[PDB]
Amino acid sequence: SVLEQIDQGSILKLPSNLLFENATSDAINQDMMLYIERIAKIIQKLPKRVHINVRGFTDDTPLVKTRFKSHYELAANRAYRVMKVLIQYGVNPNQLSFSSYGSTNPIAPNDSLENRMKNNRVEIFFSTDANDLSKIHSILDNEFN
Amino acid sequence: GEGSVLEQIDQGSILKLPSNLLFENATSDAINQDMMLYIERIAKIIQKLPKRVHINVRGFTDDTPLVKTRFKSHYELAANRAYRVMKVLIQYGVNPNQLSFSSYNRMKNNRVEIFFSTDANDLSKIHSILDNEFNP
Repeated sequence: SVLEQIDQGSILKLPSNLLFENATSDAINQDMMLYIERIAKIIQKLPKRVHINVRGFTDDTPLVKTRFKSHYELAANRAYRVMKVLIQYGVNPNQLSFSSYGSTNPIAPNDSLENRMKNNRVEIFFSTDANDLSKIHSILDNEFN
Repeated sequence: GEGSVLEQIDQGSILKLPSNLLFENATSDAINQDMMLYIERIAKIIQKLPKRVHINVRGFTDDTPLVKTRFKSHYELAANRAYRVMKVLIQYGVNPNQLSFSSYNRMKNNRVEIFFSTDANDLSKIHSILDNEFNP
């Protein structure tokens, strides 16, 4: 459950085991509710303008023992589900959204369970829709360019 | 088409102004009739913009070591020329509190670059906050 930063936002990386019973279903676990709740309470502590996008990923594991037809479908539902819980716990739907990246964005080699839980992680990306820099470039455009 | 273009980068807009059009002789930092109106032109935009914008007037120079004048090395010259530019805008409107100057085919190296930006720190604060309630 590492936290990573990039120039455009903060990323909260959570493996499959911390949210679901397995990496190939949208079915959640026991400790789920308490952990998501913790993250929900934290989110609640951010500016009311910060956007929170819940992105889901999957390994490249063949879909058999499950019901889904794409790793995109699988990712969408898991992300959807985590987005719903965040809400059930108080986060504002207006600030939320969910996503799916399928299987083509791994974190590492799917050689060891641990790493495979990473590739089926949920990612909570935080950010905003800053447009000043763009607001400025535009103004200057019309006047000078 | 009377001045220089607007360049844009992820962190702000750039307005490159060749000194060979701003300043009398390359070895100098004296403004002029041709450049005043355009510095006045620029000054109005800075005024129209949301005061949370800042303006850094930054100076650039070639290699030509022209020591014949008072100025010593390249830095002094930029510093000097970036300052003169950053001052005309003050007498033309732009409130002294948004202006900041600095010093860094050669006609494409001798300019006074106007950098439009802000100090947007929201992503920072977001990470500030998340870093706490998580990691060991």
